[PDB]
Amino acid sequence: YKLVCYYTSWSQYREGDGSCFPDALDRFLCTHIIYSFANISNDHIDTWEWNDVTLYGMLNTLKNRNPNLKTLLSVGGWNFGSQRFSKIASNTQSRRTFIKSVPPFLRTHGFDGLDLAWLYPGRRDKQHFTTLIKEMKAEFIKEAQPGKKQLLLSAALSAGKVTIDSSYDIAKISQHLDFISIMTYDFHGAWRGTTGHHSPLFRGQEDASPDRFSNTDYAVGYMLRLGAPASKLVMGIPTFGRSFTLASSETGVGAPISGPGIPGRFTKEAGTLAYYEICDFLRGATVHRILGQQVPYATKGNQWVGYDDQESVKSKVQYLKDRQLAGAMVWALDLDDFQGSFLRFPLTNAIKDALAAT
Ligand SMILES: *[C@@H]1O[C@H](CO)[C@@H](O[C@@H]2O[C@H](CO)[C@@H](O)[C@H](O)[C@H]2NC(C)=O)[C@H](O)[C@H]1NC(C)=O
Ligand SMILES: COCCN(CCc1ccc(Br)cc1)C1CCN(c2nccs2)CC1
Ligand SMILES: [Br-]
Ligand SMILES: [Br-]
Repeated sequence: YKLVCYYTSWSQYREGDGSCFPDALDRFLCTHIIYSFANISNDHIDTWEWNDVTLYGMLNTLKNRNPNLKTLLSVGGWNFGSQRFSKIASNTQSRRTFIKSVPPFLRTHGFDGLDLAWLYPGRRDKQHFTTLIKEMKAEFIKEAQPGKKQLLLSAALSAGKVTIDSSYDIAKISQHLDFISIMTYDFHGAWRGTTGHHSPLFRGQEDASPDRFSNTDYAVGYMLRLGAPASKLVMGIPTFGRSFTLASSETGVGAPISGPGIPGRFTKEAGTLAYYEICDFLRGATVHRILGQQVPYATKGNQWVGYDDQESVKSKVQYLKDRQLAGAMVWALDLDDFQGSFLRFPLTNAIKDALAAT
C-alpha cells in the first residue's frame, strides 16, 4: 500500500510548537512525501518560498537512512494564479517550456517526481489538462530511457462530482499518471447555513443529507466508474477539521450556524482547525460519532467541528482496502500532531498501522 503525505512549506512560519520543518517528519512514516507548493514563473517550474532550496534539502535528506522513501514536488495550489496554469497548459509554447523545465529542476533538487495540484482546470481546460499530463509523462519517459529511475507523475484530483465532470477526462489521464490522489475532504455536503462533516465516509442518514455525492464513498465509486484503476487510486484523508459557529442550542448534524468556526491559535484561519488544535479543543468538549457517516464531530459552546480521529481513519483505511485501492493520502503532515504534544503523528501513524492489514 502507498501512504502519500503532503508537507506544506508555509507551515514553517507558524508560531511556537506549530512551526513545522521537514526535519520534524518521520522518514519512515510514509511511502511518499509531497512538498507543496512549487511556483510556475516564466513558464518554468521554480521555487516559491525564499528558503525552498534549503527545505528541499531537509526533506530529501530523509531518504539517506530510508531508501524506499520517495519524494515529489507539487505544483499548483489554491492561492496560485490558476490563469497561469491554464496559460501553460493551453499555450503550446509555454507548455513545452514548462515540461522541459520540470525534469532538470527535479533532478537538481533531488525529487523523485512531480505532483499536479491544479485547482481547477475547469470546462475550458479539461482537454488542455489531458494534453499536459500526456506530454509530461512522455518527457519523463524520454529523460530516463538511458537506464535511469523514471520520474513519477501524480495528480491531486477533486472529489466533487461537478468539478470532476467539468474538469477531468479520467480514463485518459489515468493511463499516464502513476497515481491519482482523490481529495476526499472539503466536501460542501451540508444544507446551507447548517453544520455538516466535510469528510464523511458514507452518505449516512438519507434525509439528513442534501445530496448523494458529498461523501468519500461516492467520490471513490465515481472515480472508479469513470475508468480510474483501483491500483492507481490513493484516497485522501484529512488531518484537519471543518468548523462552524453554532447559532442555537442544536449541536447535531443539521444545526443552524452563523458562519465559520473561530480560528485556531496556530493556523489562524476561520472555519478550519489542525488536528492538534482539535486535540486542544477536545478538552471539555463532547464528541458524537455520526452514525451513518463513520466520522466524529466535537462540540463545545457555540463551536462545532467535524474532524477525523484514529478510529475514523482506521475505518477509512478499511474502506480503501476493501476497495483494493493503491493506499491512502494525507493532508497534511504539518496539521497532524507532529510534535506529539497530545508518540508523534497520531493520525498518520494510525493510518499506517491500519494499512498493515491484520
Ligand atoms: C510565482 O510566479 C509568478 C509568475 O512569474 C510571479 O508573479 C510575478 O511576481 C513579480 C514579483 O512580485 C511581479 O512583479 C510580477 O508582476 C508577477 N507577474 C505575474 C504574472 O504574476 C510570483 O511573484 C511568483 N511567486 C513567488 C513566491 O515566487
Ligand atoms: C478553506 O480551505 C480550503 C482548502 N483546503 C483546506 C486547506 C486548509 C487546511 C487546514 C487549515 Br487549518 C486551513 C486550510 C485544501 C485542503 C487540501 N488541498 C489539497 N490536497 C491535496 C492536493 S491540494 C485542497 C485544498
Ligand atoms: Br441530479
Ligand atoms: Br450519477
